Amino acid sequence: HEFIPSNTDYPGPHHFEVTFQQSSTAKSATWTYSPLLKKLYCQIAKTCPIQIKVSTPPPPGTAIRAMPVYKKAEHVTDVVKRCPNHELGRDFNEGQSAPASHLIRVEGNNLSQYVDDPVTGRQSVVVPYEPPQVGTEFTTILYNFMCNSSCVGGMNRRPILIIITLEMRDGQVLGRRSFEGRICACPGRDRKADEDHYREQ
Amino acid sequence: HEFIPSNTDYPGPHHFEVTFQQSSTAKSATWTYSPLLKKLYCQIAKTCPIQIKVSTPPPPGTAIRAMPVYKKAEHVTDVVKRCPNHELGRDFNEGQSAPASHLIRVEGNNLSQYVDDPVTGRQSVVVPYEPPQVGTEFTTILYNFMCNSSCVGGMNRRPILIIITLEMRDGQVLGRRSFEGRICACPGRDRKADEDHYREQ
DNA sequence: GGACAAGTCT
DNA sequence: AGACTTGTCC
Ligand SMILES: [Zn+2]
Ligand SMILES: [Zn+2]
Repeated sequence: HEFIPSNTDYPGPHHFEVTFQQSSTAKSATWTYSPLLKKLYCQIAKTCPIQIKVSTPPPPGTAIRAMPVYKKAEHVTDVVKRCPNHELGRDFNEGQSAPASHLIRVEGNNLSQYVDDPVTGRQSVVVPYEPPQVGTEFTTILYNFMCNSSCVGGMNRRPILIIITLEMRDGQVLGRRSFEGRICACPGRDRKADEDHYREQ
Repeated sequence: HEFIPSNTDYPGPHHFEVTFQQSSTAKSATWTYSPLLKKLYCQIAKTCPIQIKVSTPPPPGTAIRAMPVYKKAEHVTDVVKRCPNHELGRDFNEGQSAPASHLIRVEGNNLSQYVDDPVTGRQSVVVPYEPPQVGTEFTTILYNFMCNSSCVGGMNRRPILIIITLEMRDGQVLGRRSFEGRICACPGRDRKADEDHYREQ
C-alpha cells in the first residue's frame, strides 16, 4: 500500500547505514562509489558488493530490501524495470533464477526472493538479514544491476535512487538507506566528471 | 535459396538504377543522399522517397524488393532486423501493418508484402511494380527505416547496404541496385563529415 | 586510458 | 544548430 516509495533517509534505531569496499580508484574498476555526491557508479551485470552496517542485532526474520526508484520527480511514479531490449536478451536473463524484468539482482544467495508489487508493480529483491561473519562486524550483500542508465526504453538516461530498507517479517520499515545509482560503461570517468562538475557549479 | 544476398550492382536489361529527389541540402532535412559516396542518410521512422528509373516496361507481375544487408563482411551473414529494443517499443510497431521485426517498411501501400526467408531468415519487403504516374517518368516508392544505425541489440553501429532488386513472378533477379545506408538523427552533419573524411584519407 | 561517435538537450 | 554525453573502438 505504498505507491511512491519514500526515498528520505531514516537511520533506524539500529544505526542503519551502508558503505562500500574502497572501489579501485582506477578508471578500470567495475564499480566505484562517490561519498561526496553519495552516488554509486556500477557497470552493467558486474557484481557490486555492498557493506551494510548494523549496530544493534535486529529481531531474527528481519530482512533487507533493495528497490530501484526514479529520481526525476516527473518519473518518480514510473516503475523501474530492465530495458525492453535487455528484458529479452539471452546474455544473462536465460539461466538465472532472477526474473528478466527485475533491474536489481543478488548474486550468491538462494534465500533471496524477487517480488513484484501486485498493486504498485514495483520490482524489488529481499534477503533475510545475516549475522556478520565471524570476526568482522559489517555484513555484505552482492547486488547486480542488469541495465545501463542509458538503455533505450528502460531508464532513458534519467537517474535513479537505490532504496535499501531494513524491514521485519511483517514489513515494518526500521532503517532506510538511499543513494543515487548510475549504471554506465566507464564508472570512473563518469564519477570524476560528476565531482568536477559538482565543484565549479 | 540465397543465404548471402549478392550486394554488387547489376543493371538489368531494363537499365536498372535508383535516384533521389530534392535532398534538402540543409542539415535539418529528414533525409539526404550522397551520390559521391553513393550512400543514403535517413532519420529513423521518417519517410524516405526513392525514385526508381525503369527503362523498358517489364513483364506484368514484376515486383521490386528492398532488403537490408550488413556491409561488414563479418556480419554479412547476419540477418538485419530491428533492434530488440525497437521490436517492442509501442512507438511505431503497434498499429502498422508491417511486422515489428522488419527494418525496412513501405508507407502508403497495401499491396506491399513483408516476407521472411524461411531458410535464410532474411527480412525483405516486396511491392508489385507500378507504372510511372501519368505525365512523369519516375515511379516512386516510400520506404521507412525503423532502426537507427546505432541502436542496441540490432545493427549496432555496423553499416549496411540496401538491396533493391527487380524480380518477376517467379523471382528471377532482373535488375539489382545497391547503396550503403546510414540511419542517424543528424543525417546532414554525418553526410558532410563523411564527404570531408573522404578526401582527407 | 584516450579519443572517436552519434543521440539528444536546450 | 552547437555542444554535451556516453558507449565503444583502438
Ligand atoms: Zn537495458
Ligand atoms: Zn532500434
